[PDB]
Amino acid sequence: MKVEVLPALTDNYMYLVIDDETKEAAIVDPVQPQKVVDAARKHGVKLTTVLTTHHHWDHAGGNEKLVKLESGLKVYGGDDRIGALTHKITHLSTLQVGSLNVKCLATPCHTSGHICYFVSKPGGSEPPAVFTGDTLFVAGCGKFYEGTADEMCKALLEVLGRLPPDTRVYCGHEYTINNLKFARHVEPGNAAIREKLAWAKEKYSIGEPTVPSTLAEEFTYNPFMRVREKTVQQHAGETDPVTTMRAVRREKDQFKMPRD
Amino acid sequence: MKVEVLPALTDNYMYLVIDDETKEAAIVDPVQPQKVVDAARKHGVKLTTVLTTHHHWDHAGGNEKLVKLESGLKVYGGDDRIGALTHKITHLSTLQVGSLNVKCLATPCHTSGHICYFVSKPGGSEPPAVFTGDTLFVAGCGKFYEGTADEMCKALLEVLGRLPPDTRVYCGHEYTINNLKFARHVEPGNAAIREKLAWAKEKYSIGEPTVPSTLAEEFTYNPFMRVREKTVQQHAGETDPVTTMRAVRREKDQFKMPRD
Ligand SMILES: N[C@@H](CCC(=O)N[C@@H](CS[C@H](O)N(O)c1ccc(Br)cc1)C(=O)NCC(=O)O)C(=O)O
Ligand SMILES: N[C@@H](CCC(=O)N[C@@H](CS)C(=O)NCC(=O)O)C(=O)O
Ligand SMILES: [Zn+2]
Ligand SMILES: [Zn+2]
Ligand SMILES: [Zn+2]
Ligand SMILES: [Zn+2]
Repeated sequence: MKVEVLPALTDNYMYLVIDDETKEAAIVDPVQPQKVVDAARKHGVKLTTVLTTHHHWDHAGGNEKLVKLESGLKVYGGDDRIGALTHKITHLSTLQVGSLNVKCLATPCHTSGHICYFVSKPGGSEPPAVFTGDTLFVAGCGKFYEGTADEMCKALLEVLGRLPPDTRVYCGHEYTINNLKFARHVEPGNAAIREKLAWAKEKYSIGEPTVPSTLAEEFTYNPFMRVREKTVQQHAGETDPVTTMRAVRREKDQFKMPRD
Repeated sequence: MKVEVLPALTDNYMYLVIDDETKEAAIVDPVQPQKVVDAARKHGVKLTTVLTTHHHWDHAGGNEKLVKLESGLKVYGGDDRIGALTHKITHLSTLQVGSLNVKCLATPCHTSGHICYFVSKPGGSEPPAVFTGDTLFVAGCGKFYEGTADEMCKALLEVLGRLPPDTRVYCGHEYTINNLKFARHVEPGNAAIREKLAWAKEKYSIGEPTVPSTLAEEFTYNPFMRVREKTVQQHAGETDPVTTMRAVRREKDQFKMPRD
């Protein structure tokens, strides 16, 4: 399995997911379709499938155009608002991309039809990957546009959180530096936050993406994944994960980003 | 002048303003009209005038009923949505209650037609009074239902804030304890806030209202009157009074009130 990161717009990421065995490929959130076709031609792969994390235009807005550029595509998604949808899927729906297995995970909160895609190789030895859209970012999470704090706790701690620790996390946006500046405010004594922030500023300087991260890493530095940690609860002034999540998300929504 | 504080509903205040010379009186926000009639009869005065701060039902909901209990009343207000008006007034309109002088002050924000009434006795032998409805509370301010942060800054800092410092403040609700708990979160080092908080808890225990306060006192402990102070700006992460007002009011809107 190979994953190519394709920057789009100002700070979005699309992902070309290649099956090494058949050379069949999938594209996650193809908002700039000519870049998708250029990348598939560069790697000599056959695009067969579109995996759409949610209906927001910055993720699904290129679907109509892509199905006119390329024929025979199967467009997957969990919401009727998604453009050019052909296969409506739900929690635990499965499909194949060549030899790769894909499992759809419903993570409603940022939008009510959000789906994360868990991709693996049955019987293989390589680590799996999870395409998290605007549910889980590197050191952050999506704004709660169509959902509650309880729903984000379920998505992060029970659905994504119970996946293998070595799972590679490939999110919707390049928000890593600002997410870690907020994390550093929540937990001033956490060294993993500080070292990941120095690493992210170096990657931004050389023009390289900050994805993927891993689920084990998210549990060390992401305040929203750490709502069961006493430091985060004490910062929020709460004693359970749901009220803590609600408080930390409201605080980040109003936070002024420092310039360093 | 004599001001009789009359509790109404759950936490509203109505105010009987008596001219001791002529025995004539005005009533501010007469939501429970029979209580108003008994008080006037108890004090041996003739009700002549209604001063309405704004149209919300908890302030103006008794106006039409009151004019059916007592004939010949002059009912003042700055909004056509107020029931039973006889005299529509605006910024700097003047009138008399017996020998007392009344000046209307337009303070649009909580509602577009909100008016505060500044009452003074010719001479200077007693401190004046201002009836502020839901614009200025003891240690707080009204929600911005029909206005902006800039309008609340003008209402508090220029219109009300330029009145004599000894002016007594008679506001629409008994919100003082909760207002001071929020103020303590904004400025945890401010001694006037914690001292007023402890005093307000004692007044609540013995059943005495926390009104009137004075304009001088509000400048020491009200976070909305203190948007020009460096401590309040630092809490909000802002460097000017308008953006600070907007941030502090948004924060109070979703603030979880502590138990002590
Ligand atoms: N353009 C915005 C970007 C900032 C923003 O709010 N980003 C979203 C993901 S994108 C997004 O959600 N979106 O573009 C969108 C598109 C269509 C609709 Br309808 C609603 C939203 C988010 O969840 N951020 C995480 C955080 O702040 O911690 C701004 O005004 O700064
Ligand atoms: N959640 C509030 C709602 C009450 C409310 O909206 N009160 C109006 C006055 S009728 C207001 O402007 N309150 C000022 C504030 O919330 O600071 C409570 O019960 O304390
Ligand atoms: Zn989105
Ligand atoms: Zn997005
Ligand atoms: Zn009101
Ligand atoms: Zn009110």
